[PDB]
Amino acid sequence: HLESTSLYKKAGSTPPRGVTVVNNFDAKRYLGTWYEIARFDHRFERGLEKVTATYSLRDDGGLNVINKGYNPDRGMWQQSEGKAYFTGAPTRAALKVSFFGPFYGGYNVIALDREYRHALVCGPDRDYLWILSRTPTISDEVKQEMLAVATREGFDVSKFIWVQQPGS
Amino acid sequence: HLESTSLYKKAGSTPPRGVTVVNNFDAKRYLGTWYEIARFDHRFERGLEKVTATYSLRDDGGLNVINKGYNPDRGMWQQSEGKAYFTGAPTRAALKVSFFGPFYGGYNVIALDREYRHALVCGPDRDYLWILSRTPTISDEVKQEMLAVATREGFDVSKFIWVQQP
Ligand SMILES: CCCCCC/C=C\CCCCCCCCCC(=O)O
Repeated sequence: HLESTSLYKKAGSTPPRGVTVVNNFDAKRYLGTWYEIARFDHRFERGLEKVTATYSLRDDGGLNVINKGYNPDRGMWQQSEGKAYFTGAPTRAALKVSFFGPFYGGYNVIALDREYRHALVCGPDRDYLWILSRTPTISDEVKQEMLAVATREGFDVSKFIWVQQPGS
Repeated sequence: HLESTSLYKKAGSTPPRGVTVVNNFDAKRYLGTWYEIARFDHRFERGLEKVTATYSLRDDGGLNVINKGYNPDRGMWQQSEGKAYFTGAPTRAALKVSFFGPFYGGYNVIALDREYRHALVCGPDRDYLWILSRTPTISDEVKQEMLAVATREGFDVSKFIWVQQP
């Protein structure tokens, strides 16, 4: 049901002790739009609701990232653009991603269903975690499964902000 | 005349296709205060006037990077403090810089005069470019030479904001 993962470490890009990263990734199936179901309180997303990330393939082998979100304190939709690159083999879902301005950090897919509908992604340490989905809501069952992996990999899931989405 | 360079390419640190990076860098001569003559504008400097960049040696072999500017909207001076490390040899003027946690960006000196009076520095893509100078103004001749290198390395110099300086 879930993609295979294995313990993976790269200095400066993965959390202490390593995390189980997807090891038979197919980047083409990760393209397009994902909704941010949940995030930890990442400084560079603070305040934002209805967040999405949209990935597209670049000529240089990286991905373009378009981040979109609504700031309820301003009543305005916002957008930013980043880049993503594999740090190693493209079958390992370990990348570096520009999360703000020119500053790149680790982006590690630590759970992924085999149909590329739902994903658990962590950053370079345990202050950075996302649940992503092809739909604006997920089932309680999918929520439990993603949370279970996060807990297994040492994250405190009570740090999640459950992001406002259509139908949420 | 300008320092010699060699092509350096690494995704996440240099722009696509690589850029020519100074290859006989002597970091001690790069220390101290530089005026930001021009920047491509981005989030973390928008609206800033009278910007200086200040580099100092760290005990750990890195550089402290301070970026200071006057923010008219706040009516205050502000500064961000960061840490930069060479990604390779210390004679290659390519570094990685962080101002917040485990998030780093590429800093690449792509033109440098041999007396360390002016420099052209790019980030990890072609949205990031700076002209730095030991003096708050530069001559037309120096300005044109920097613009020519920028264009040579694929940058669009119409994106420059010419920063308010004394
Ligand atoms: C990677 C390019 C090197 C840039 C060097 C100098 C340019 C001006 C300084 C940029 C300041 C960056 C501040 C980052 C903000 C940290 C998170 C936050 O407080 O929101």
